[PDB]
Amino acid sequence: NIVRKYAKKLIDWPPFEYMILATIIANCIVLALEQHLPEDDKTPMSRRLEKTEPYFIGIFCFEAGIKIVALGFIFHKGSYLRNGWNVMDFIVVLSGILATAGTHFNTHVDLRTLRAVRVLRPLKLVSGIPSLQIVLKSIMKAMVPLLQIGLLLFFAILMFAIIGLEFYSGKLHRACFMNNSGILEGFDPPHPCGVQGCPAGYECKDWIGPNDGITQFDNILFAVLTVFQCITMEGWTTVLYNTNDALGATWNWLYFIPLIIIGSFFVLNLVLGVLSGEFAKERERVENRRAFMKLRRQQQIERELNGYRAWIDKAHKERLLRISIRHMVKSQVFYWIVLSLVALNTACVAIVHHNQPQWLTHLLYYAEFLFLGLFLLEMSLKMYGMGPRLYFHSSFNCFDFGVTVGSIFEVVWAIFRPGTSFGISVLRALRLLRIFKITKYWASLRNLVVSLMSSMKSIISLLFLLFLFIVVFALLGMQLFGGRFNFNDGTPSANFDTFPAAIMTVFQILTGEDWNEVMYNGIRSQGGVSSGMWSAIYFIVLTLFGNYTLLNVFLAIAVDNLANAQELTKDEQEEEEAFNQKHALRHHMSVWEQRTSQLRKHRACHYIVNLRYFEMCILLVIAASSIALAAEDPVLTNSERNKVLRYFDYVFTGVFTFEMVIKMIDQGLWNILDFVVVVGALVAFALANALGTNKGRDIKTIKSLRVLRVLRPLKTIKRLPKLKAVFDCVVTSLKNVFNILIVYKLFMFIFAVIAVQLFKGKFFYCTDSSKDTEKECIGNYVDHEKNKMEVKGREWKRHEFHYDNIIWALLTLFTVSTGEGWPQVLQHSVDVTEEDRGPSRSNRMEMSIFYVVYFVVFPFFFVNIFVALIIITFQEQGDKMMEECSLEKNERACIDFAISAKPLTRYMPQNRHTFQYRVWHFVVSPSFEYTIMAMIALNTVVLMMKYYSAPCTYELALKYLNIAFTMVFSLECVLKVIAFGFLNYFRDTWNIFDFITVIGSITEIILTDSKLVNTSGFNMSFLKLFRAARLIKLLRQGYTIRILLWTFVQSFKALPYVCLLIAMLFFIYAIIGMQVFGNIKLDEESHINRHNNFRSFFGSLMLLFRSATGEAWQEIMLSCLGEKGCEPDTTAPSGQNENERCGTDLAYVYFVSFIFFCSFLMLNLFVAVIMDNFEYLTRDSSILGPHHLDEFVRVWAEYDRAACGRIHYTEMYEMLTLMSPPLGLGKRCPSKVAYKRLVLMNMPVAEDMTVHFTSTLMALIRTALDIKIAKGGADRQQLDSELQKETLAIWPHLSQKMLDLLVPMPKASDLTVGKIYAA
Ligand SMILES: CC(C)CCC[C@@H](C)[C@H]1CC[C@H]2[C@@H]3CC=C4C[C@@H](OC(=O)CCC(=O)O)CC[C@]4(C)[C@H]3CC[C@]12C
Ligand SMILES: CC(C)CCC[C@@H](C)[C@H]1CC[C@H]2[C@@H]3CC=C4C[C@@H](OC(=O)CCC(=O)O)CC[C@]4(C)[C@H]3CC[C@]12C
Ligand SMILES: CC(C)CCC[C@@H](C)[C@H]1CC[C@H]2[C@@H]3CC=C4C[C@@H](OC(=O)CCC(=O)O)CC[C@]4(C)[C@H]3CC[C@]12C
Ligand SMILES: CC(C)CCC[C@@H](C)[C@H]1CC[C@H]2[C@@H]3CC=C4C[C@@H](OC(=O)CCC(=O)O)CC[C@]4(C)[C@H]3CC[C@]12C
Ligand SMILES: CC(C)CCC[C@@H](C)[C@H]1CC[C@H]2[C@@H]3CC=C4C[C@@H](OC(=O)CCC(=O)O)CC[C@]4(C)[C@H]3CC[C@]12C
Ligand SMILES: CC(C)CCC[C@@H](C)[C@H]1CC[C@H]2[C@@H]3CC=C4C[C@@H](OC(=O)CCC(=O)O)CC[C@]4(C)[C@H]3CC[C@]12C
Ligand SMILES: CC(C)CCC[C@@H](C)[C@H]1CC[C@H]2[C@@H]3CC=C4C[C@@H](OC(=O)CCC(=O)O)CC[C@]4(C)[C@H]3CC[C@]12C
Ligand SMILES: CC(C)CCC[C@@H](C)[C@H]1CC[C@H]2[C@@H]3CC=C4C[C@@H](OC(=O)CCC(=O)O)CC[C@]4(C)[C@H]3CC[C@]12C
Ligand SMILES: CC(C)CCC[C@@H](C)[C@H]1CC[C@H]2[C@@H]3CC=C4C[C@@H](OC(=O)CCC(=O)O)CC[C@]4(C)[C@H]3CC[C@]12C
Ligand SMILES: CC1(C)O[C@@H]2[C@@H](CO[C@@]3(COS(N)(=O)=O)OC(C)(C)O[C@@H]23)O1
Ligand SMILES: CCCCCCCCCCCCCCCC
Ligand SMILES: CCCCCCCCCCCCCCCC
Ligand SMILES: CCCCCCCCCCCCCCCC
Ligand SMILES: [Ca+2]
Repeated sequence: NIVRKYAKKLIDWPPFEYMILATIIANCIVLALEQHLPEDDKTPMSRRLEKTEPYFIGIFCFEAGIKIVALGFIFHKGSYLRNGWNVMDFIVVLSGILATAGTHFNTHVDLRTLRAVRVLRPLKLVSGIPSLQIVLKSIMKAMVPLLQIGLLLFFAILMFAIIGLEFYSGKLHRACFMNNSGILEGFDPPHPCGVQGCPAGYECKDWIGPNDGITQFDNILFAVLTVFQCITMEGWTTVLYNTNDALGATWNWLYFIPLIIIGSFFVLNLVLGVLSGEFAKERERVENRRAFMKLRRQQQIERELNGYRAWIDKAHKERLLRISIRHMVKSQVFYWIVLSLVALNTACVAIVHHNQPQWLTHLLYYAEFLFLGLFLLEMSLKMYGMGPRLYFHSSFNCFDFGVTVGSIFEVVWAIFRPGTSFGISVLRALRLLRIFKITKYWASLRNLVVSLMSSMKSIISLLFLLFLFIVVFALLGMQLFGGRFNFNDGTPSANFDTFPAAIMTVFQILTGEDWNEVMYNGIRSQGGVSSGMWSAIYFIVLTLFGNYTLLNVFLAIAVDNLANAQELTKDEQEEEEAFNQKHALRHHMSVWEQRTSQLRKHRACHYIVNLRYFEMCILLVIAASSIALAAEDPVLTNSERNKVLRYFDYVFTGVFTFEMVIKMIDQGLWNILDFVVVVGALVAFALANALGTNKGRDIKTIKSLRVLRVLRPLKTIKRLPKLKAVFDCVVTSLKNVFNILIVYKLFMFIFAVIAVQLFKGKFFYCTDSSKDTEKECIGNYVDHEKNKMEVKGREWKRHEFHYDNIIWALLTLFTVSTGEGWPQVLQHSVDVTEEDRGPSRSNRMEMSIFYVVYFVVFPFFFVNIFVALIIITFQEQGDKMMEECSLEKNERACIDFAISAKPLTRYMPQNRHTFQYRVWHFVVSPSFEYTIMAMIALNTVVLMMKYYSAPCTYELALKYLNIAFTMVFSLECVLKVIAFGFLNYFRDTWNIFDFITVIGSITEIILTDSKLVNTSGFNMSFLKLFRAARLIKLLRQGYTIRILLWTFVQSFKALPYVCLLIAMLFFIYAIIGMQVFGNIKLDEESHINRHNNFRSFFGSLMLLFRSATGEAWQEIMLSCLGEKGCEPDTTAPSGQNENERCGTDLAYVYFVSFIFFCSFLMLNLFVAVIMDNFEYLTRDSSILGPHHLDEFVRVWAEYDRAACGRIHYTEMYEMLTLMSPPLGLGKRCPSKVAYKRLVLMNMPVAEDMTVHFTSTLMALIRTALDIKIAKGGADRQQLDSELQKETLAIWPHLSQKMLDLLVPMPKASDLTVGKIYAA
């Protein structure tokens, strides 16, 4: 079976690989055409197609046959299966052979599980095109570092699930149903019970869980799914509200806020940091520097070539008029005429709206033709007037020709199909980007476009892989859930029946927004909270490996193509401003640039205002005034508190004016903020004290000039010199991303204009689904669908987020960008028919293309462009210390913790008595520590084995297992105190943690039993935490999770003001919200509920956090708008029927801005952390950081136990000849290579020919990193003098005892431990 003379290996060749490539495309089309019907039903077309599967199976088994006979199978090394892709090729064809062997046995096996392998057939495209595999491998290569955030993530999910199991395990099963015996009612958002009982006339009956039983903490598997849902931030507030109802709203915020902060924000920070480190380390590989230099050289060629092409300045009608054309048609007044007339074109097509006055329709009708013809003329004048042959040589010239032909297309197609007019003539607004040519920002952007246009075969071949995996997951979802979504309510819009509706729900699940509800449908599809929950695993493996592989793809693209355009533009100013300006006669280098370059290298009276207690005693008043803002009651206008705080308002404005006046005295004429606040306070006080009446509706005047008070916290920014510095960092980041913010705004405007042309006037609907016009939608109608059959009135409405004016298009596209509620906008956009006609379900299903090209551009591409610009260009915060430690920088400087790490164990009993070497022995030499890690790994299981409604003995089984594990752990505790000593035990920061946990568990076991009455107004539940903290003991045996956590928490401790700006943002907006929307009448039908309201400071803080985490903020914005009801206020006799205006239309500004500020101020806090640890995140095995450097302590303590000496020299080559080679020799290099390393290390001697600890430490450090070392002689000592000067320059706190130790001064006369075996 090794028969040579194959003759089939020559058939694996040019043509029979381009036929397999076509059979696969045909097969993918066939799998696309299929439609899945609910119960054994089949469309005629699907029966038609089911008669092609044998053809494809035949061709694929033929491929297996020819490849197998022309190669080996397994035993041959280069055989068939030894390829990685051929094994899955073979599995797919195997299942093709098997699944078509059903009729023979009538499928008595009842597989229902083998044609689901067919969905892997699209991946055979990757197998057939290696140009796609070598992109896929690169992508999968960038995600290997992530498999420690995942373990960090799954730990957090587990740690918060255990806790959930303790606290909400069975407490979500009673709901408040209307008494109404027989027909129980309940709410539409069901209201749970607890000791918090039913409100008015409802009774507390049984209930399956919240989402038909799916969103509860019953098992551990139900808790690690609810908590995974909350971490993805989808519907985490519904869970928070359920547990608030079911238990009481006082402690639940402690579980769900740190679950979102730790699990959802901190994990984004880790993932961004890890990926950015990986991108810095991957841009410098040789095969990537090579392909970048190939781009920089070609940019040099073109840059000089255009300058040379400027030297072509040559000075009957073939030359008589065609000389003046090309003159004028390139003059600087012509560019400006064209660019000031395209700016009229894009203002003409941006004023179209719905119901535009009938004169505008005709005026703009003439305008399209006028401008189109004018651009035809001033395009031909470039083509017939300068030459078609050399016409396509400018990029935007090709682009303008394309837009002109497209506009001609649009005119014709509007003529022959009136209606849809998607109007590609706003694309000419792209020419406005040419305006940048007149600024200094042209290079930064032309280089970006050059770096994008070069790397386009690798962006397309990468979007194509995203598309293949979406197709595979769409077909898999069709298999699992195809036609099973026909519920008795009606099939949802997020189907899996047909292909265009499976693609657009896999797209939701990737963009991860409302994957919640799709998963609930896909669970009740296959059963319920029952046999059906095994399919919560398609929506987890697609909302994880999608929310993360799509930020590693779109961040790789945007960091690569933007670090390229930053290094391309650093080599213009480094030539045109540093080469010619010299030969024709650091320096603000960001953190990323530094790191990647390092990798590639491998009146008189008042002036006594100043009292040391004036600029610090006004700060206290600012703080007290800010806090007093928080305690206003928004609703009870004339309560006790509001009067007390009004007197405080007098006090505070008095202080602020008495200091503003003296400041203006000493300063004459950030302070404008002080001025505005004091002027507003004075004006409000004056015109409220004076009359208050006799001016039209001027209660709101004082109410609105008291919103200016919220600026009082802002006054601190100038006072605190470091808060001011962080604020300025935020502003300079905003200025960095401002040439791209404008390109973003321009592209978003173009999409908004297109969306207005496409959906204007079409977002209307009658409240009665049968009528579909404003003429018909009048009267009353019986509503059966509420299942109450009640007579309502027909109203003709718009949808709330429509696209009938460019302002409304911009707002409802911003809503799509933030992600919230875009599935509903897509649902409205497909169900669209004609102007002023009502919807028709899943009509015009192609308007979903607009909503994927949108996502590929704005939420995926530009947002990652912004993250990458802020990462790449981030300046070190404080660097004004002699050019940033000119000679010893991050890795050099920080590796000098040799001033530390002197100590060693010092824990051995050193008594050799009994217990001294008995217990402290037993403890060491694992036969005890392994057995105790086993008890940790089993106590982690008895915490996962809680569940609700257990049999009985299982419950006691758990109690006694807990007792046994607590007994073993308390034996841990008092078996190391007496083995390590009382003082030594409480000093390792993990022993005290274990002690706290064992004490907590012991007291829990005591308290839950008798001999202490469980009264005196105190609750014992929190002690369960001490039992669930034992799972943290699994983290101790980490050291790769622990290093990340320590590294990223340290850099949170070094930015105490970056997360004070976010607290101040939240404070300012919470106070504004309380003032403005504080007295909206709560309505459970709206989103100003009893849960979600601005009624209190902490309620508004929760509302703002809910919105920041992107949780239906759009509907809070809509339910805060004008004309809403109002609270009774129970303190006034007037304004009962009136002041039915207690909303406001500033909600749009209030929520569109916060979402832009909180999403920006968080980005900074992310980058400010990432760039803090950029040395850890770009650490490498080649390049030393402290990561390798602590191994030296281990090898020292074990192999030497020197204690400042006690080495002589044997320990040296007893050290270096074994341990890993970032420090030098290593095991495989005990040769003359080691000899020539040692001859570079030279350092003095001691009593027994010995040396010091840290002297050797610097010896290894400098001999590896090359930190100021010569080849010998007094040369190395003068270099050492330089090094000593540098060390004193960094650290003055080193005494000459320790300093001389670090600069051991090996004079030439004094022989070394290095020049002993050398000579
Ligand atoms: C220079 C370019 C890029 C921007 C120019 C701005 C316009 C595109 C914006 C500015 C304000 C907008 C207007 C703001 C308010 C309205 C009223 C509103 O129409 C109605 O009141 C409906 C009933 C009616 O037409 O009488 C929506 C269209 C319109 C004119 C908007 C159309 C688009 C306008 C003119
Ligand atoms: C949380 C505190 C310690 C932060 C620092 C600010 C405090 C020094 C002061 C500044 C203004 C003070 C407030 C000014 C006025 C009032 C009204 C005063 O009267 C009532 O509300 C009594 C109502 C009742 O009897 O129930 C109660 C304290 C309170 C809220 C004060 C609480 C303490 C505040 C916030
Ligand atoms: C400004 C930069 C980002 C250029 C990229 C934008 C355009 C290339 C995109 C924006 C939205 C897209 C459009 C949005 C949705 C549709 C509707 C879809 O259905 C139709 O309108 C045609 C059939 C019909 O409805 O009669 C056809 C593709 C089209 C025009 C899309 C084609 C590509 C468009 C114009
Ligand atoms: C019985 C199990 C299935 C219940 C749940 C606990 C597990 C997650 C246990 C099973 C065995 C345990 C492991 C047994 C031995 C080791 C080796 C050791 O791993 C190290 O990182 C060692 C130090 C190093 O080499 O850096 C200590 C942790 C670990 C992985 C243990 C971690 C916890 C594990 C994986
Ligand atoms: C890595 C390994 C060790 C996973 C850990 C296994 C156990 C710690 C977990 C995983 C599966 C869990 C089980 C999944 C489902 C069920 C069925 C369910 O029991 C019922 O019949 C409940 C009925 C009801 O609640 O009305 C809840 C307990 C139990 C056995 C769970 C108990 C805890 C189990 C065994
Ligand atoms: C070593 C630690 C970390 C885990 C040990 C797990 C198993 C060895 C044991 C411990 C408790 C046992 C459970 C204790 C009680 C019950 C209830 C029992 O059902 C009854 O109602 C009991 C009827 C009877 O026997 O009288 C069925 C077995 C079961 C689930 C046992 C199954 C086996 C379990 C899980
Ligand atoms: C019971 C199942 C369902 C989950 C149990 C909890 C896991 C999330 C925990 C238990 C043990 C933990 C592991 C214990 C030890 C290690 C080895 C450790 O690896 C290293 O640090 C590499 C060695 C080195 O470089 O020092 C860190 C990850 C890991 C797998 C830990 C990851 C998190 C684990 C798997
Ligand atoms: C559920 C998760 C998110 C919380 C777990 C707590 C961690 C944030 C903290 C708690 C205790 C910390 C540990 C406490 C002490 C040390 C020793 C310390 O060691 C070093 O400085 C480096 C090694 C050396 O040079 O000796 C810093 C890492 C480590 C393991 C810390 C790592 C980060 C830990 C695990
Ligand atoms: C990244 C972090 C460390 C920066 C600083 C914190 C901020 C992100 C802010 C914004 C959201 C704030 C939280 C928003 C919501 C709440 C609930 C709020 O709840 C209550 O006081 C009562 C219960 C209820 O909310 O109904 C208490 C403040 C708190 C935790 C806030 C604490 C401070 C937070 C986390
Ligand atoms: C680490 C980093 C930034 O991401 C990798 C890898 C090599 O370059 C990538 C970047 O994507 S692209 N098409 O803009 O070149 O291109 C591919 C080949 C897709 O892989 C990309 O660089
Ligand atoms: C040796 C190079 C190839 C590495 C092994 C094959 C990888 C590709 C096959 C598996 C792809 C994922 C299949 C599961 C569904 C997404
Ligand atoms: C030679 C062209 C000069 C262009 C100057 C402005 C460029 C602005 C950045 C363009 C980014 C395009 C991204 C489009 C969406 C994928
Ligand atoms: C990623 C690109 C594909 C996007 C798929 C969704 C749009 C599908 C457009 C064609 C819709 C045809 C509907 C036929 C009847 C269901
Ligand atoms: Ca959401």
